[PDB]
Amino acid sequence: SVLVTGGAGYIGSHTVLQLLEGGYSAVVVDNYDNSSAASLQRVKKLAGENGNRLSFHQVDLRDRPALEKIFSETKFDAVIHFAGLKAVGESVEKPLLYYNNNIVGTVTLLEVMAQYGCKNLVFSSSATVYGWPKEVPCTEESPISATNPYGRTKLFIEEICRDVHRSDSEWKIILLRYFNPVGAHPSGYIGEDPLGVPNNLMPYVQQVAVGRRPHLTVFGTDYKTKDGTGVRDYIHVMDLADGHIAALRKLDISCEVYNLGTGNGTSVLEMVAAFEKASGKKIPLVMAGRRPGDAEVVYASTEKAERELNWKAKNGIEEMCRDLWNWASNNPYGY
Amino acid sequence: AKSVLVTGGAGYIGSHTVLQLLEGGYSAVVVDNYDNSSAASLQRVKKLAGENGNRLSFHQVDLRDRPALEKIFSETKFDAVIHFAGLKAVGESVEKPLLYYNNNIVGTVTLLEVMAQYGCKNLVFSSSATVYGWPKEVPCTEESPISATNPYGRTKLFIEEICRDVHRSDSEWKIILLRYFNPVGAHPSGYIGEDPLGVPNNLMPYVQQVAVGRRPHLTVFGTDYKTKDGTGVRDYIHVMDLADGHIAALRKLDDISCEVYNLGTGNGTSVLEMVAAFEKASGKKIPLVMAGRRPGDAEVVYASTEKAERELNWKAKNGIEEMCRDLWNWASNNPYGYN
Ligand SMILES: NC(=O)c1ccc[n+]([C@@H]2O[C@H](COP(=O)([O-])OP(=O)(O)OC[C@H]3O[C@@H](n4cnc5c(N)ncnc54)[C@H](O)[C@@H]3O)[C@@H](O)[C@H]2O)c1
Ligand SMILES: NC(=O)c1ccc[n+]([C@@H]2O[C@H](COP(=O)([O-])OP(=O)(O)OC[C@H]3O[C@@H](n4cnc5c(N)ncnc54)[C@H](O)[C@@H]3O)[C@@H](O)[C@H]2O)c1
Ligand SMILES: O=c1ccn([C@@H]2O[C@H](COP(=O)(O)OP(=O)(O)O)[C@@H](O)[C@H]2O)c(=O)[nH]1
Ligand SMILES: O=c1ccn([C@@H]2O[C@H](COP(=O)(O)OP(=O)(O)O)[C@@H](O)[C@H]2O)c(=O)[nH]1
Repeated sequence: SVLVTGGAGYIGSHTVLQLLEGGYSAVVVDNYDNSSAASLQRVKKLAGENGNRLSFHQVDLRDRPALEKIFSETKFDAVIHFAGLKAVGESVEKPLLYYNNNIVGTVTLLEVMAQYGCKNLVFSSSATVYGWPKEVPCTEESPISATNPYGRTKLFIEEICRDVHRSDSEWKIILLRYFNPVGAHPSGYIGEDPLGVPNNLMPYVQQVAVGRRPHLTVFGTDYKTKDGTGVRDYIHVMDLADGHIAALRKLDISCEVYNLGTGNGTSVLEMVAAFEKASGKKIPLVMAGRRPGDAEVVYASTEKAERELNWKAKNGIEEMCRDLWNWASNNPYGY
Repeated sequence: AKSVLVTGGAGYIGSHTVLQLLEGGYSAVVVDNYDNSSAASLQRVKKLAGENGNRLSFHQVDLRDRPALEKIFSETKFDAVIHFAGLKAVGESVEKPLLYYNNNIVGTVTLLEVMAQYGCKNLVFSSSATVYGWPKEVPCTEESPISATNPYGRTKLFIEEICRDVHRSDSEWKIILLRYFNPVGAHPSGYIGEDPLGVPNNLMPYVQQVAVGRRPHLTVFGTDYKTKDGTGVRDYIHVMDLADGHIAALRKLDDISCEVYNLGTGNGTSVLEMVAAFEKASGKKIPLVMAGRRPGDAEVVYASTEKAERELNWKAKNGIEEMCRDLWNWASNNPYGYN
């Protein structure tokens, strides 16, 4: 039995499927800022027998009363905290919005959790907490520093979780530092459907592929990388979902960080070419300047996760691209 | 013709600052939730301010109460905001970190948002030497590394970072970040001073309260630091010097974009030294319980003063003796604080 904040969205939807298919119950709260209820309807159907163990509500985490209402009806062995804004670039323009949504929402959540005595937390952290790492790959023990508000909200929240742990050892906390999840369920029945203009690379590429967007703008061509463009560790969202069930087993340790990545670094152009390969479509590119807040090279050391959580990323880039295209092809306009 | 909103204004440092603002021609609205103060402070500031008291209103308002805060901003135009509101005990923060992140950061963000909403983008922020962490540099300069070692310290470091990001997003903003060291003392009239609710957390308000019978001893947090006497060293500054530094800050604001100034004296004093100076001023004995360190306390912390002297044209004028003198003056006539 779990509470999934942000469960209508990209990673949480997929993860809810896995929870259901692992025999878990799940309550979702989401305010549909960057998702819709249609994603969870589908997940309900696709999970088949086990769909009646999913329930979901439109709730903002900053709305303490409505969130308290949730915690009063059901009890949770755990909370998976997906909810928040996630765009580096946006956050530089709109820092207050990021600090508002992410910190106020998280703090509200953590306080409600204490009040109703649920103190097991799995948190969506981000590789962004490594800033511009001087050394790669990025280990869980390497310096944490951020270079933009979004990264800061994740670093600060990690720091808040540490302090709560230190304050009270009833808490069991796992900080999952996701790198760059891409792809879709292999059925193509569910996948990434961001609302408003997209910010992440691959959902922007999928929209270019079906004509919903005219070009991908490439943020930077003068980086110290193989091809001048940014490098990241892209990991299939279905692998990431399975990393959550792993983290839940692990909880039964106090306050632990685990990277979730593949351990390979892929450039932007590489990912585009891998997408063109999987889709047969051509993605027009605009080479522009760097996006304020972006790191250069960032990829995971996956070894702590591999050994501690007994979890590996299985899918490679071609699998990520095939599943993504399969979703996009069969759902060009989303849910 | 200059109007200021003062958060946490009923509190210790805000109280005294508000009075100087009134005395220096400013007008002022205070919002405060009375978590660590009472309205008596501000009643007495009205009296102490004379006719200038007539330019002060105060309202019971939590900064996290957005409707209430927006009300405040829609009823008055503000040329600037001095943000004092917050919880401030290092030790309390370690025990109760959510309370701290909540009150300090939800507080601050909500105000920042309302300020932007109403087009008032001139901020003076109450930061702290605790952003210097357990430092390797002494003296601690505005260019020296920052890093907290406890939740309270983090709220201040984080909020500074938030203000930097707001400045970066939006060049209309003018923010001065004041790193106060350890303010002590009271108005020389002795008619106002520090009065926390419940058990005091700061050194000298605890000491005052021991001196007048209200607490049985001072618990000295660590006698095994690597200092003259093994107790913590800090830069204690007269709250009135501190107050005046805010008039200086408010002036610099009409020049500068997001700018850090230390407010201290640049001398380091031990806990036992401050105890000794207070016994000398008050003529009362302070019983001492020698205990272990307080989670998250620095060893030695004291200020660089060069930047503030140069750029705010501000320097402490009062010494430890005055600090204890005015503290005792306040405490002797007001042993249980305000009524
Ligand atoms: N997607 C990535 O590449 C990536 C990488 C690292 C970390 N993360 C983090 O993982 C989490 C999930 O990201 P995602 O890719 O699934 O994005 P997403 O936007 O699809 O998921 C976030 C969900 O949270 C909801 N939400 C936002 N603010 C809310 C609020 N105040 N109350 C309730 N619900 C709210 C949105 O409606 C959305 O469904 C986020 O915290 C993100 O920062 C994502
Ligand atoms: N006293 C020190 O040594 C010291 C040192 C460095 C920094 N500071 C900072 O200076 C500021 C003033 O400190 P002080 O010594 O006057 O403390 P104080 O406790 O006397 O003043 C703070 C005031 O804020 C009010 N308040 C708290 N949370 C509030 C909220 N959410 N909404 C409205 N009002 C709220 C309290 O009721 C109190 O009146 C604080 O930000 C503190 O962190 C103090
Ligand atoms: O429209 C876009 C979005 C992303 N990127 C690049 O793709 C990588 C991953 O971007 P995304 O925003 O998905 O992830 P992040 O690493 O910022 O979390 C980075 O090098 C970005 O510069 C890009 O060139 N164009
Ligand atoms: O009851 C107390 C309060 C404070 N201190 C010490 O006095 C100094 C000033 O502490 P305070 O909490 O007043 O200010 P801080 O420097 O923590 O902001 C520090 O070395 C504290 O360890 C102490 O020994 N006992």
